[PDB]
Amino acid sequence: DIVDRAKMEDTLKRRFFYDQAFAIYGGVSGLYDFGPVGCALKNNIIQTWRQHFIQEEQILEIDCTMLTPEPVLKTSGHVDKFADFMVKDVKNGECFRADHLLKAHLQKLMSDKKCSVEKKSEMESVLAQLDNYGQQELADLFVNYNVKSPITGNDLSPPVSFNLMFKTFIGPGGNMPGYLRPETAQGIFLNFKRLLEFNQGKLPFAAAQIGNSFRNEISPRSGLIRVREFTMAEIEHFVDPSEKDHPKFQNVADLHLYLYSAKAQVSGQSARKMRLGDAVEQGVINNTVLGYFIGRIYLYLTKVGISPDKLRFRQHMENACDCWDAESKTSYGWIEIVGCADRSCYDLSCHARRFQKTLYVEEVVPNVIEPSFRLGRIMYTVFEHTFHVREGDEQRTFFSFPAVVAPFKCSVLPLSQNQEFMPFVKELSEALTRHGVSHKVDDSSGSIGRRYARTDEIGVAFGVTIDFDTVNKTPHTATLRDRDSMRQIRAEISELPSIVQDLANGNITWADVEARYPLFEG
Amino acid sequence: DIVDRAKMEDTLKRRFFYDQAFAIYGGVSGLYDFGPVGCALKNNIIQTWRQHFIQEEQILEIDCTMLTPEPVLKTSGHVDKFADFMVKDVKNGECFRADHLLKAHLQKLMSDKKCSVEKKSEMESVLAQLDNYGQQELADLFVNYNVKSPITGNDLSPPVSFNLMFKTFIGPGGNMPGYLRPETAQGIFLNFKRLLEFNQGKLPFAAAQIGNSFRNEISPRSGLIRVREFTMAEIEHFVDPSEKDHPKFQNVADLHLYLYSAKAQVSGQSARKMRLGDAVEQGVINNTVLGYFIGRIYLYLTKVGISPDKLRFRQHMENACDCWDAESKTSYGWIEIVGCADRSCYDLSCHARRFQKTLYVEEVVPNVIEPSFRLGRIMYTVFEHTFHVREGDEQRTFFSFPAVVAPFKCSVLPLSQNQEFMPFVKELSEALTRHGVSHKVDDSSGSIGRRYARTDEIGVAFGVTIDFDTVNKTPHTATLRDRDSMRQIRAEISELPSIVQDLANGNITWADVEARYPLFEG
Ligand SMILES: [Cl-]
Ligand SMILES: [Cl-]
Repeated sequence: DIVDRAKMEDTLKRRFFYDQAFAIYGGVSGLYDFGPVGCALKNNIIQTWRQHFIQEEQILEIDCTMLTPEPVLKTSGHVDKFADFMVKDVKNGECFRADHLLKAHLQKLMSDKKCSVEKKSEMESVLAQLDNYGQQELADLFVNYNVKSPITGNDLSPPVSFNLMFKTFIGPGGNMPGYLRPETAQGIFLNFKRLLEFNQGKLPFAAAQIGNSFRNEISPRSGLIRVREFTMAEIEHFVDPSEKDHPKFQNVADLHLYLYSAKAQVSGQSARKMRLGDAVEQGVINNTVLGYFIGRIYLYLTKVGISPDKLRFRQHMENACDCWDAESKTSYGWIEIVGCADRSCYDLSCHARRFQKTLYVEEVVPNVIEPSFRLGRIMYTVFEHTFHVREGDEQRTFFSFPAVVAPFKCSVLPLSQNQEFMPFVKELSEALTRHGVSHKVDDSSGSIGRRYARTDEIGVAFGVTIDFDTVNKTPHTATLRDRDSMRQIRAEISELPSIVQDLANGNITWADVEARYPLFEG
Repeated sequence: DIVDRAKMEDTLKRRFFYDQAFAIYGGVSGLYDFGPVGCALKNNIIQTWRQHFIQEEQILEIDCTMLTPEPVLKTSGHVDKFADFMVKDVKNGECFRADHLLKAHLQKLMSDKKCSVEKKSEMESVLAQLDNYGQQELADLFVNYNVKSPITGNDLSPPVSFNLMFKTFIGPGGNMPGYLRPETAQGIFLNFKRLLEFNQGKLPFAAAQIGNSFRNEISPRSGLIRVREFTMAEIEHFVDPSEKDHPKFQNVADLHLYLYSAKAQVSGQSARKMRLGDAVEQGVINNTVLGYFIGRIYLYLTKVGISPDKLRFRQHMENACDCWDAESKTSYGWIEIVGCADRSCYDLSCHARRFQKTLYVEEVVPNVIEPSFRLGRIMYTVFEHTFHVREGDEQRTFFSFPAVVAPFKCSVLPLSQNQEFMPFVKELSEALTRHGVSHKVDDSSGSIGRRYARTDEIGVAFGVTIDFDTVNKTPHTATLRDRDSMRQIRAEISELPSIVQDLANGNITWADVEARYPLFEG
């Protein structure tokens, strides 16, 4: 199935990729701190994103505030940037997510069988409408299914709407009640005119922003999946409805990805692998502008370490907007990691009322494709998809991060610290920085095998061990180790920077290296 | 004196470096949005910082949340992370900063002269104690100087303490009242043990965090100086009080910087330029650990574009902690851009109660040096110190950003878009990326001189113009222009990437280039 997450989490906590925020205070749900190793990974993911989108598409980056006054979020959704129905408990006051309790409790009596078959079908009919039940309706369903507090046990209260925005006051007194932005896309809209003027009024242009957003979750209890603070990457691509073709679609048309259309969901079909070019041809994917980004998102996700076999794109379906969500399969099931919405009528129209004056005195209300990246979930998906366990009964752990994402690409290992290795270590380190390869000198105590096990544990792609022979014999050669296979070669210490650079940047494979340079074993 | 800021601000707004947040709503004070050009600059500043500190000192980066519960900030300062005295107005309710009104009003009657000389001395005696007057005391001073609302005009209310933290509720209901972090340093303290364990319990180690902090200012009205949301870079360097020597101090001991000690302030002396090595020797700067960071901060600030002649380091003085603040001179006067505090008794002690077990069963309470960077103010300081005006009565504008900080380093200018230049433009762009030089192809309409004026306006360091001769004559050569001097050369289009790389990275000077490659003029 998925992954031994109990092991993975232990390694993630022990090596301090990330951990519970304010742990020495009991901790806060939905809040996490990222350690040195987690930051390196996060920064690499974000940097890879900047190269994949901002640099590639000439996107106009923006940096807006997280503090937003009330009036601004009233023209978007003081209700629907999001409010979840919340049921309280008339003692023990504990709050719950309505959709969650009803669903879980339905699955309880849905599978408890002195029960009926006609009830199964009834509860299925209800589950297929959960997300779209209004308030009353839901309250009735709570009473009609006798839903009580899961962990015992008192009766429940009519599900009331609960806004997921963090309230605050921007200033002295209380005349400017503000909100912590629940999403980054809105800041871009408010800046459409300045962005348009910056692009000289021309019209295909993309605007992006990488920052934190806040969602006041009722009861987050699923690790990095449901969190209250998270880093998000947003793109707002603006197109003239007339020219709905992307000139660069042919670069992606040939990809094969799993598509899970709305119609495939209505009629209980399965996710279907499909050529992206065919997808647009067959009409399952509306246009090539939407198609291009879907393929670029696919390329980015697989590049960062997500498995293609556990990656799908789900179109939603009457639950306005043509959205395809990049979903990854984890131990929590299929989670939405990247949203990509095609939108005719959008949220700039509400805000500003902007338009672009395409020549001849015509005001154009541009269509908008907005790919939104859940960076933390993307990061967590990499953990699960990349985590492996080695053979021995000292069941050792390692992450198979792509070199472009791993905390650092190379680890130099000199034998027990001697004034002897230093000049060689220093030269390797300096030469390694000159080829743009990240590294950390291992000044750690233990066997040469135990030290590599530690670096494997955090996913370091490569390793160079410097021994006495390296210092004292005259082709000065050290050994290069591959993380995944654990296989080693013996190359000249002055060429190593070049071949590690060529391995990180997929210019050559390990097989290529083992074909040019001698093998090594202990 | 300083700078024609009225002009600078116009250019900063017109080119959209940054602008007022929510402008189309009346705007919010202390909140600003950074445009495409501003982001490029900001990202470059931050990246230069990561290289200058994190990479150079092997600092352990961390990523903590901005949401902090009440109890955590109660062990730091529910009063003194900061509360400013605020005076309200018994009609027109307008709120004011007490320290501000009193000072401004004192300077009013301090310089209004049917007045006395003995009053001058009295008001000076008061001004030299402003920051340290308690609440009553201050209320009396308000009455005793008959301080009324500046912009008319009703009587004022006793100055009450006003916490500058943004209040919020982390969760459903209201049992976990939280705060938006006013500073980044605290998150590092709470993670001292995990950071210590990550450093294997050894003890000199530095921990850093780059993120946003929030300060609910009463009435911000000084551009990017006093803001409510800002990006901050924090370093927490932990040292054993026994080994208070930095092995790398000799790399900085030879710098010459202006030092403004506490004793020089008490006895109205002037800021004094001084060799950093001498400074530690003469005892003005306590130790070399503090000294090293002061010099590293100086190096960073000048590297990013701040003028050495308008940069000083001010030690404060009974207003616990040995702090030196990097201050820059602007049109607003001397502003604190980087704080650097040497602290014996710190804020981990309050939080956790951590310690490091230096061998032999001794628990060490480590001293902490914490350089904190106000990135936005640093950025603004660069604007003022770097902004210039060219000669002609079409008074043209340009920013002299260092190449390492400028939005992008190079601008390629082909003559009016022709299928002719494209292959040369494409090759230059691709070759330019291969040498790690940022660039943007100018697809703009206008004269070849007007187009460069536009790129100069945003501070682009270099420019390469491709003309017909470049395409049709057989040493294919284009012209390279220097931003500052406007001088040009004519080099082979395939060598240009190398020499632009060598100019950006201060490997060679423009004079060197003009000594190897032919000159050009129109
Ligand atoms: Cl996320
Ligand atoms: Cl700042």
